[PDB]
Amino acid sequence: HSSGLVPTMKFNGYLRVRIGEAVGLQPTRWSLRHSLFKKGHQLLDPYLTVSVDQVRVGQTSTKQKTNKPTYNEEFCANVTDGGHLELAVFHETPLGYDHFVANCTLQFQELLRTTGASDTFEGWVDLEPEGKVFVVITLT
Repeated sequence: HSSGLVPTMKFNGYLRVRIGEAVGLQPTRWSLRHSLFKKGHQLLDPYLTVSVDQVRVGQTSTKQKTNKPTYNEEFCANVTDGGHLELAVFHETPLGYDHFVANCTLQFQELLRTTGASDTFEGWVDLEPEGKVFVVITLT
């Protein structure tokens, strides 16, 4: 019998995610050649999805013509065996599928390790390939 028993692990609890401002969003080449081709600007119509291990738990409203949207929108979910939270930014197209812009995956264990005695993380997280978004995330 192992003596290496874990007192490694998944998150079970309640998640509350608040999305503040995003900055530095960049249209992809795909977007530039399609929806943002020859429009007089290259400003996105961005929204963000919030997922817990690939299951969507929220979607912000879409902001119009901005690469620095301000949301102040809030989402919550019961989480079971949670590995990570994914924030993904899309450009809303007039018709058909939306276009990927950028994303950020946050491990629940990285959040827990960061906040220590606190249940709340607040701060800018980096979007890949470019950009950042300000989040307030509470794990209880």
